[PDB]
Amino acid sequence: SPQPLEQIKLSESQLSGRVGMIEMDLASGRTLTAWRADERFPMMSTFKVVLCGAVLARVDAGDEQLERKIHYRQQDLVDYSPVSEKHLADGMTVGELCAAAITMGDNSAANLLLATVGGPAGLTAFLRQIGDNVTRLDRWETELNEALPGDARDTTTPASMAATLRKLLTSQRLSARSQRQLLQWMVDDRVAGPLIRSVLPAGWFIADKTGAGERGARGIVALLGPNNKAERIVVIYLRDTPASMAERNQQIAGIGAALIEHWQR
Ligand SMILES: OC[C@H]1O[C@H](O[C@H]2[C@H](O)[C@@H](O)[C@H](OCCCCCCC3CCCCC3)O[C@@H]2CO)[C@H](O)[C@@H](O)[C@@H]1O
Repeated sequence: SPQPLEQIKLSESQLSGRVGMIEMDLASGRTLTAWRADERFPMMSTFKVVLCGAVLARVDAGDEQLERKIHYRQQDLVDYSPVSEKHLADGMTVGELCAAAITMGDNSAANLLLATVGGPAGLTAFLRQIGDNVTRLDRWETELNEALPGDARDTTTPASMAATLRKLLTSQRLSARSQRQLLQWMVDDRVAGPLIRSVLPAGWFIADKTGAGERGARGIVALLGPNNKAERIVVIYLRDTPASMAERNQQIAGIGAALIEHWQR
């Protein structure tokens, strides 16, 4: 594979869409690769990591408990609820809801959690509180995945998302246990985690959260690194491309291949 930046460019050429990408050292925040890093892209389900970061903040403050069991109704369910639809009779704990939202892509679990933090407005306020003055959530699942051209709703920028993720995972804004919990949820992703490992060379660490929307919108926020270490944050978003999901997945994997082959930068 070619250099990272050259591969990213080839991806836009082949997809006819915009690609947004940031490669950042997790420990220090050093930005290695930045492409359309200040441009807006729909977050799609990747917003779920920020969501649970807000939940953990409430837990740290004593305003929430991951153990708290929430009982919900069938009418509360939205499209794609693989875990939540199985607990209409017994409910789910707040912690279980975050695990379902992040590791299984459960949309109803996400909406239930979003309510607890003040909805889209409440989460956006949380982002402003941690210094992210760009990212914004305006809608709920699944409407937030609409990805209309020129629509600023439910968007982030590669730079903002990378910085925010780093803040949640390492800045001590969240307690030690909470930072460890958020990290483990990403490590446990069952939607794309296993698939990615199946194609990663031995020795490479992966933790992630993916998303998919309309008009080709696709994205992934992850931790990646050799020697089984979460060395860098890699954020890649795609938008406005008519390409098949397979090819969009292939292009993102291709950018990853370029990083892997040319890691020392
Ligand atoms: O010399 C480097 C490596 O070259 C290949 O590895 C290939 C691998 O066979 C392929 O499956 C993958 O595709 C990409 C797999 C990663 C896809 C997800 C990447 C994510 C990471 C988080 C942010 C978004 C992208 O590319 C690599 C690099 O050429 C060899 O198989 C391996 O023995 C060797 O160590």
